[PDB]
Amino acid sequence: SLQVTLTLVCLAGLLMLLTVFGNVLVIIAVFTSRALKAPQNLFLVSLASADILVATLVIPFSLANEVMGYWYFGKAWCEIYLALDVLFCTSSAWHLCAISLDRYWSITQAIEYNLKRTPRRIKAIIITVWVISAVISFPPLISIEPAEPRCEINDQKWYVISSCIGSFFAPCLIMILVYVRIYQIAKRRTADLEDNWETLNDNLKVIEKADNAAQVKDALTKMRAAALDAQKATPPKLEDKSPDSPEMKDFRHGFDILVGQIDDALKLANEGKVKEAQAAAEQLKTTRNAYIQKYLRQNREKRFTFVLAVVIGVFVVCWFPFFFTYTLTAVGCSVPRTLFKFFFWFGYCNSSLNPVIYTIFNHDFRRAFKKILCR
Ligand SMILES: CCS(=O)(=O)N1CCC[C@@H]2CN3CCc4cc(OC)ccc4[C@@H]3C[C@@H]21
Repeated sequence: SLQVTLTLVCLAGLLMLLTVFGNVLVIIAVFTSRALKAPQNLFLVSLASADILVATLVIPFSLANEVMGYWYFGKAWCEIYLALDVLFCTSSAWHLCAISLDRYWSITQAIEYNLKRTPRRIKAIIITVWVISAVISFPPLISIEPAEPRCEINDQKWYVISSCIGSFFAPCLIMILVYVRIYQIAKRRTADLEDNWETLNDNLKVIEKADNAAQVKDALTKMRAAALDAQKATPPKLEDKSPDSPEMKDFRHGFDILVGQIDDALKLANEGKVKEAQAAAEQLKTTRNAYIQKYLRQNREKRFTFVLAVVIGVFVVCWFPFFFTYTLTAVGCSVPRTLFKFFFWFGYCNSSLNPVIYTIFNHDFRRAFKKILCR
């Protein structure tokens, strides 16, 4: 059917190998670590097990129907083929939605939800998501469309809408509405410390380009107020630490040292020694960066929620134009055949793009993959 064929099937086999290899590496990395992975990561193996299931049981049949024609072998072929092909996409979307709800509840109610985060509760959520995904994916007896039954799903004007908002749109909307609240909560929690940090930076730049003792003295006084205010804050890395913790003591003592160096710089500035005060300002800038800047980072939980956020973003980016045009055809809109094919082709390669996100943005997953590969 195509001018060249071996190139496309080698491409698809390359894609299937990447999906299987990456997702089975994720599953092994999650299950083999000695208390390094939590039950809240059980969803990551279900989403991974779905990606493997979509690489060995979904994309090869579509590849064959694309090159050799839609030669489905039996009516049960298109039946289970379209059923599992929609089930895996629906289960992936609802798994991402349940993950976003898991992060939201773990943030809002730490102690309470941590007590209800048992592996039994997580396994029950996974089974429930799989069950409701199989229910939503199952159509009301309108299966497809047995001599030459091309695996082309039915396109009812009022079934396309139900299936799309039941699989993609509702989970994506809910998970987006969840992560925007996660983003707002994080920024509201770090706003005051970021304000004090930006005040310290602006007054340091003022002293950098200052030319008289009045400017540097004023900036140092405002820095003293900013440093004392930031000292009473809780940095993002130490968000779950005690006041007697050595890092919290180091954070407090670091701003104590910064205030002391500001007092010394003010003693220099009041004597008219502008250049000496500016040099002391550069020294306390380095001291502040060396003492505090490591605590401005997020903890492991916040970094992983960001990783799951960009995973949701990749999932939406891969599947949105497909559902968008597939819904547009229901209300009377024209789309090219090759373009309409490549739109869900972007959704297929999401299964292989999912494991590599962990290697890019996470250090534990990348270390576990390196450990499995090296030894
Ligand atoms: C040519 C008819 S098709 O275009 O329908 N073709 C049938 C074979 C499988 C192909 C890829 N799968 C990806 C998952 C998916 C989910 C849907 O709702 C969630 C709806 C369709 C599909 C498509 C159908 C597509």
